[PDB]
Amino acid sequence: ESPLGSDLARLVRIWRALIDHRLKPLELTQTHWVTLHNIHQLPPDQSQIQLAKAIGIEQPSLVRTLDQLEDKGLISRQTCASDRRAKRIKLTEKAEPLIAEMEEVIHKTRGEILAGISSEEIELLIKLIAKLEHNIMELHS
Amino acid sequence: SPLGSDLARLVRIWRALIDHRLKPLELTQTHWVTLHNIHQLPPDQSQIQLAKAIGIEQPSLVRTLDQLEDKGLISRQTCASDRRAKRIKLTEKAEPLIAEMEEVIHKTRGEILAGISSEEIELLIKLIAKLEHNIMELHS
DNA sequence: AATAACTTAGCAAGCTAATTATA
DNA sequence: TTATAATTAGCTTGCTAAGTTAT
Repeated sequence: ESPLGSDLARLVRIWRALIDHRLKPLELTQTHWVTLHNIHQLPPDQSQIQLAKAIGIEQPSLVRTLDQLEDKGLISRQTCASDRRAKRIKLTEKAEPLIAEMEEVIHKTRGEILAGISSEEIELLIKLIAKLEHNIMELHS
Repeated sequence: SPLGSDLARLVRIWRALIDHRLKPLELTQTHWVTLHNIHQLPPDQSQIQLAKAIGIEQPSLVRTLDQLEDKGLISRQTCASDRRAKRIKLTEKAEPLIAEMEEVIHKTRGEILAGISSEEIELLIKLIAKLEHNIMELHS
């Protein structure tokens, strides 16, 4: 038969290794990219919880990442006036310079990774991924 | 489309699931993958061989073996030809857990792949191998 | 002297449970 | 009271770099 579960596992692992590598010259990690990509793509002034839910990671995972970005002056936490419990995640000015460059390395690489795949074979793949994630999300209950 | 993170998230929950469906066997997905692989290779593998098979660095495999060894599920015997290496062999206590195990798996693999033409599968499996391919090249 | 197999130590980034402060 | 956002503390299992023994 076919070890598809571990084969995906291994795919993601090396895919990470690659992105991690193509970013090292920017002092960045895949894990940073994913968080930044997501801020720069949501209605500004998100709460962390919102952002977390967007990215698909529990809030603690997101905490560590924000902490790191904050110590590189790439993000800002400001307490939510309406809900003094929450925080507004906003990008800094120092951020847009790293983003342009970044989304390129990515873009560049996304192409290099998807070499030889009909945009249909892609959209299909993308369908199945969402479907698999679907079935699993159900057996959770 | 955020395909890189979407795969990331897929694997993560898929792991969570298998991890769960095994907890009653005291096992982890990570254990399954190592055991599945021994019970599928010419007996008397070196760890390095086994590692290369599984697709993990040798240290990763060290920790896992250590755990299986403290559950008496595997054996390390030093290679006579190369006193540097070790022969990984399953114990007798092992076959009982394996049958049960490969079932939970089998059972679940079916439940996970609900509604996918065996072609859509084989295709998926093609693309996976292809993506892994392109990446493995940009490594050089 | 160099390389190799396994081990060790410690980092990375997910996660769950538990704390703290505010609604 | 009770529940909710952000955090902290600690597990897991991958990694890489450095150590040990044997080739």
